Amino acid sequence: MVEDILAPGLRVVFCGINPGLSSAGTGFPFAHPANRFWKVIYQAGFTDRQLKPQEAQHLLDYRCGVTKLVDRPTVQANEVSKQELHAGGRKLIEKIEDYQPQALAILGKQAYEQGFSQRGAQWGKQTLTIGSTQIWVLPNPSGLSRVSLEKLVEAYRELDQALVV
DNA sequence: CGCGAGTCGCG
Repeated sequence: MVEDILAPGLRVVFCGINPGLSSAGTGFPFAHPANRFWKVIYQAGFTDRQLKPQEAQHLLDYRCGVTKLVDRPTVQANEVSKQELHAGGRKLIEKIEDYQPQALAILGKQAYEQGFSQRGAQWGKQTLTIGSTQIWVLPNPSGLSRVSLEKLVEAYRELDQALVV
C-alpha cells in the first residue's frame, strides 16, 4: 500500500493511475527505476535535484504532493477498469476540496477521461476546475509510454511555468 | 441523425 503525500498550500498534487507492483511493495510512489516521474519533475523544475522514491515525503518541501486515482496495485494501468477509475475520481475530488492545491495534475489522458467522465480531452490545462484548483492532464511517466523524456519534461515544465510566484 | 459503448502496433 502506497501512502498519499498531501497537505494544504501545495502548488501541485500529482495523481497517477494506480501504484505499480514495486511501488506497492516499497510503499513509495513511482518506485520502479524504469519510471520517469522523479527525473521528469526534477528536470521540469519542481525539485532542485532528482529525489529517490524513498525521499517522497520531502515533496511537501517543494510544495508538491502525490496521490493516485486507484489504490489497488497492478502491473499495467490498463488492468484498472473504468469503473474503478470513475470511483477514484469521486474520492480524488474530496481530497482536492480538502487540501486545495493550486493545481491537480492527472497523469494520463485516459485516466482523466475515466476518472472525470470527460470526452476527447486534450493534453495540458483543462477548463474543468475543482473550486480554485485548476486541472491539468500530463503524460504518464511510465516506461511503457512511448512518449520521450524530452516530451515528458516539456509537458510538465509548462505546468510549472504556469503556477506563478 | 445522435448517442453510448464494443483491440493493435508503436521504443
